[PDB]
Amino acid sequence: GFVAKDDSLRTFFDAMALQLKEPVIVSKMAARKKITGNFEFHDPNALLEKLSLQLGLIWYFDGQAIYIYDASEMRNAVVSLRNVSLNEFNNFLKRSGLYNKNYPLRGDNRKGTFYVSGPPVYVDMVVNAATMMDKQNDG
Amino acid sequence: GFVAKDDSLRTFFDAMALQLKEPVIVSKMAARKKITGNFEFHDPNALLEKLSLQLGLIWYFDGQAIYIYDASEMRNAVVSLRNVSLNEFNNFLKRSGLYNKNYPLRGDNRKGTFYVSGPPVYVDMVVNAATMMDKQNDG
Amino acid sequence: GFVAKDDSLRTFFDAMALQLKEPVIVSKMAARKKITGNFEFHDPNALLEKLSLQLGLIWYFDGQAIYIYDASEMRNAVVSLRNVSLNEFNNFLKRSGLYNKNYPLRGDNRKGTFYVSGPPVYVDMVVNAATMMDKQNDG
Amino acid sequence: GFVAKDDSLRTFFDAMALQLKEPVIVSKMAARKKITGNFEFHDPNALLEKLSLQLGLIWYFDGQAIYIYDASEMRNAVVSLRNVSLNEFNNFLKRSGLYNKNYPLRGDNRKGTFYVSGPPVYVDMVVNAATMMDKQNDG
Repeated sequence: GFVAKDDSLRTFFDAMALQLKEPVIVSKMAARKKITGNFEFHDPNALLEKLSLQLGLIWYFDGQAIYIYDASEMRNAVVSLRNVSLNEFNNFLKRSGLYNKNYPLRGDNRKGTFYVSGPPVYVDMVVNAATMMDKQNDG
Repeated sequence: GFVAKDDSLRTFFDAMALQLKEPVIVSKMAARKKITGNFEFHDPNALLEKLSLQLGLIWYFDGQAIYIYDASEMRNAVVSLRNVSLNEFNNFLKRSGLYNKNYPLRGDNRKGTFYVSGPPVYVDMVVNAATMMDKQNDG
Repeated sequence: GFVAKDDSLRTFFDAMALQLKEPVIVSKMAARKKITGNFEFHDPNALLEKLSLQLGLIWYFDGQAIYIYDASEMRNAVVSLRNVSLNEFNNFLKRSGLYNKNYPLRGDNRKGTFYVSGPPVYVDMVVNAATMMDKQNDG
Repeated sequence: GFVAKDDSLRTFFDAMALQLKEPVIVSKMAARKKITGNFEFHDPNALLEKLSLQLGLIWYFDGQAIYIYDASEMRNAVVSLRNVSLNEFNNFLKRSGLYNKNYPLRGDNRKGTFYVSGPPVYVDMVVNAATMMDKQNDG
């Protein structure tokens, strides 16, 4: 695996990227911080979720690459959904493979809106998809 | 065949291109990465699909040349199909020889749209063809 | 005939042109590539079709000169034919001596269009002729 | 006659012009090519048709001068003939002395058009005459 001794997170996630196929893109904000410890590379994704609790990093795999950001870079959005059922759009993203259970969407079956919270690429994916799906049924 | 010892992918795919008739065009992003290993050239296409799992490369043969890109260069598109049946257009591309089973199109027989995902030339081919076929029946 | 020993295709097709009456015009893209082997000049046209399988060259004789291009220079076009039967225009070109069986036209007797594929001069000849014939019956 | 030993076609046709009354005008494209062989000047016109098969030269005598061009300089045209019968205009040119049996016009008695093919002066003569004759009966 890898023993980090005050090494940058970028160095650390590059060492993790050596065990991965897809590219790993670490934000500048995360790259500036350092990490120390003996980290077994049996499951790089478990390290990513581990540092959500240890350092406060968030990430999203979009199917082609792993984006790693600081949790303070997390984006929030308010998205109305007039022509699509809130449960229907949730299933749509789950069916699409875009939805991420680590960053749940905050809907309300008594209202016509929902909230998006997550890393910048996760938020952009949900919000763009929501726009597409609502306007698609607009007629 | 060819024994790669930290050689660029461009070098590697040029060595594969020596066994091929058509030109092989490797993206700059792929050309910058390197490859190591003993690769038998009994089937260059099997090496191309192999590196979809080993390195994360995608490709498309358009009938005249082989385009090789990084999987992160993969393009996505949202294409409506109002005047052509989704199954009819799928068969059209399969009949045309444009459709590629390695990059399936994502249709839905309960909706009037479908999604395109693949390397930049595969996406452009499907999307341009979709535009042609829909507008063609627009009247 | 001619023994090519790493000679340019232009040199090679010039040696073939010595046995021909009409001029042979080789593209720059083809001229840049080289060729090796003992080539009997008993039938220059058989060498031209041979290199469609060996090197991946395409060509067209327009009645006055032989155009030689790389297969990657091949052009494609989408041509509607509203006022002329698809079989009638096929026969027209066959009757005209413009049609080339090495580069078949892709029609469909259930539709009002057809596709053109071939070297740049073959495509331009079919497409210009198609325009002429359709507009000719437009009234 | 004249024994050509790698002499320009212009030199060669100048030697033929010495046996002719009318001037002989050779294109620059033809003038640049050379010719070798023992050519009897018993019939300069037979040499002109001979080189249509040997070198690929085309020519036209317009009554006042002999124009000699390369066959690749051959022009083609599409000419409609609305107010004159296709056979009537053919006879007109045959009667006029403009028509040349070495470069037949391509008519169709089931259509209202015909095609012109020949050296630049032959094509211009037929096409200008066609314009004259059609517009002449336009009323």
